[PDB]
Amino acid sequence: MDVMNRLILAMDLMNRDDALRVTGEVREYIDTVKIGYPLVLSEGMDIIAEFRKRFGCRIIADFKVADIPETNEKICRATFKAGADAIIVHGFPGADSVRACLNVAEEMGREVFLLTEMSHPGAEMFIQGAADEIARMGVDLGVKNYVGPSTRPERLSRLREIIGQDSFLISPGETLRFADAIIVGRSIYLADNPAAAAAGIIES
Amino acid sequence: VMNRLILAMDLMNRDDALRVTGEVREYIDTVKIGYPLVLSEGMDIIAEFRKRFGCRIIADFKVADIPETNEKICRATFKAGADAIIVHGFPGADSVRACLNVAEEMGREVFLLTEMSHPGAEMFIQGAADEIARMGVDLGVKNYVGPSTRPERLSRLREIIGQDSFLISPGGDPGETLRFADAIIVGRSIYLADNPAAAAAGIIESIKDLLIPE
Ligand SMILES: Nc1ccn([C@@H]2O[C@H](COP(=O)(O)O)[C@@H](O)[C@H]2O)c(=O)n1
Ligand SMILES: Nc1ccn([C@@H]2O[C@H](COP(=O)(O)O)[C@@H](O)[C@H]2O)c(=O)n1
Repeated sequence: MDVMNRLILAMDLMNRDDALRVTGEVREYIDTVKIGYPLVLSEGMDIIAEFRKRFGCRIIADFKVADIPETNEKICRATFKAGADAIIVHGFPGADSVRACLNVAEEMGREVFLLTEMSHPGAEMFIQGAADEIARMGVDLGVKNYVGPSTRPERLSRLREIIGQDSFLISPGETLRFADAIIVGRSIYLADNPAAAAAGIIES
Repeated sequence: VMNRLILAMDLMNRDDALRVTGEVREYIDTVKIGYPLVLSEGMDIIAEFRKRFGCRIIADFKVADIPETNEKICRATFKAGADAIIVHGFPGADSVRACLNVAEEMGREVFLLTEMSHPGAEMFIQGAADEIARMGVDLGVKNYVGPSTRPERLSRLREIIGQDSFLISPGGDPGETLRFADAIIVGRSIYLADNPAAAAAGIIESIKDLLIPE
């Protein structure tokens, strides 16, 4: 439950070469990488084992699983079989959909992160209003890992009060007052010098 | 579209999926595929369905990310050959619009998922269903995918989206479903049948007897 330097690289690139280049350059500073469907749909799910075998990265699949229970189970099993250490799941489809993911994780010895809220434009339409109930639902389903919205620390304070001191929270300095790790993408992966960018961030 | 019947190819092994789809091709030309098959076999399987059978493919990916990422998922998906992609409306208007913009650029289609009917859907989705469908109408969404249960829910959805929108829904069927949906989605009853082709052929006959206007 410990992320190296409390810094997670959000690898949102879709090209294998740039993805691997950047990951290899920041491995002396970061050991946890979050990847999404753009990369895996473009390069194949086998890229996950590549990240792990090549660099020893812990991999969080940010797939925002949001289907019915039976399908969620299949997606999680396929993702864990490919090597993901954790998978991010939506809470809006309800408790049984989340439970299906948690069960595959228990069975396979992996982890599920519950997405409690989103902060992009439009998230205020339906997600914002359900966020507190979704976080509380997570606590009651035994969820121990949460992903918070890209927002000001004040709001993470509220989420932290709901999930408790023992849960693990990750979110896109002040943020680290409430989150266990911060997620950084572009400022690192588009940098001409990814290593220097990561090293600078860790300076805090 | 062909025969108002869409095949839900939910099997995870490449062999059976390709086999079954090929056997029913005479009656069905539109197939819906989800993440399990794609993540296990690769996105290349989409081009395979299209190149080999001339199938129209609907990627049931229920896209639910932020606008920028939704754009990339859609682009990756249409590039692989999908004719349309299913997108969640709960994340909001901007996330749905990002998908519509990529579909517009590439000449493809977006299907908005407005509600679900599985256990737990009542916690947050059910209460937002009508508002999400109306959001779709406001965004100019023209294709919708309905829930799997309760035809009383289809009549409501049809009422909100209007007669000019296209609606596909899982399954007194097929008659019951086609009273509101333009096409029915059928999976197990076809792909688990001993003679898939026979199952599809049968279903198509029933639909023929309905004499559905427009
Ligand atoms: N509006 C936004 C933008 C980005 N993010 C998250 O932050 C991560 C990294 O973002 P950056 O590339 O902008 O640093 C993304 O992968 C995404 O999960 C978010 O949660 N909301
Ligand atoms: N419980 C279920 C079962 C199936 N379905 C939908 O109906 C499609 C085909 O279902 P059948 O196999 O039951 O005909 C599935 O691919 C899925 O999208 C659902 O929404 N809820």
